[PDB]
Amino acid sequence: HHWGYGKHNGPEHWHKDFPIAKGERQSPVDIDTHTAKYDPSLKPLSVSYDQATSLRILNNGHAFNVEFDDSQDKAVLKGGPLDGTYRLIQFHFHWGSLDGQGSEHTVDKKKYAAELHLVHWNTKYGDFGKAVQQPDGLAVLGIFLKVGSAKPGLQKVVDVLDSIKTKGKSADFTNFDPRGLLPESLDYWTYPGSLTTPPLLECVTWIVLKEPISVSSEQVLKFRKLNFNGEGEPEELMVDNWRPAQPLKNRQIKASFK
Ligand SMILES: C[C@@]12CCC[C@H]1[C@@H]1CCc3cc(OS(N)(=O)=O)ccc3[C@H]1CC2
Ligand SMILES: [Zn+2]
Repeated sequence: HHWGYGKHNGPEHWHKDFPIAKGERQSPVDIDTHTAKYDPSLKPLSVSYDQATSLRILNNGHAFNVEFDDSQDKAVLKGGPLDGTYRLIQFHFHWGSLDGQGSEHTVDKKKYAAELHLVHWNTKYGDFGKAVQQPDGLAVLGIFLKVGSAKPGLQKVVDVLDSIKTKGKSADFTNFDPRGLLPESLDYWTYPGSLTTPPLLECVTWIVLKEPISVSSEQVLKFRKLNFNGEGEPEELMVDNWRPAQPLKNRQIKASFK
């Protein structure tokens, strides 16, 4: 009886195995745009993905992860609210059963169709596993998806999903350029939080871009054909793999822009 997104093992149950679920810096949160304060001391984000080397795509039973070779200092996030350099390890999405829901963060309670997370680890901790044990170990860049025009840079991801339908399937996925998933603007909100799935570790500086990307209805429909289950198990569509907004508690959301 492992965690997931259903009635019996979903977000409202997670605290039993992972008590930090009710902790002081849980994610996601609602971003109240009027209360978020402009912080003129924040720097522009530096997203340097020119040398990013993707390796593989994996259905892990909750989402699909596009994994990167992080053995060298290549694809890095720095600047913004961050001290030091954070290395890209994977990206993944959260999405809905319908276009009206799917994002984890919300903006004045608005839910987007999906949300992309580019996960990076602080190089001062040497590797990913050690970084998640630290309060500044990860930086996750969050990008909202709305349904409209297709995102051409997403289609290579969409087309490989047929080959990783079920939990535990992976496929080679080289030479994928994550710069094709970014909006024009790097205006962002930032706050201290957590992983949004178990083990819910409070190790993340969240950087959430204001500008959504547009993807087509057909692109997101293909996300919804994936399966939570393994091959030869009852088919459970991989939809609504988002955690709802959590209490903000004693935190401030800062804006990079006026
Ligand atoms: C803690 C860990 C090692 C043991 C288990 C591992 C978890 C699994 C769940 C998870 C979900 C995420 O999604 S998100 N949405 O927070 O970016 C991002 C990262 C991890 C990793 C990080 C590394
Ligand atoms: Zn995520």
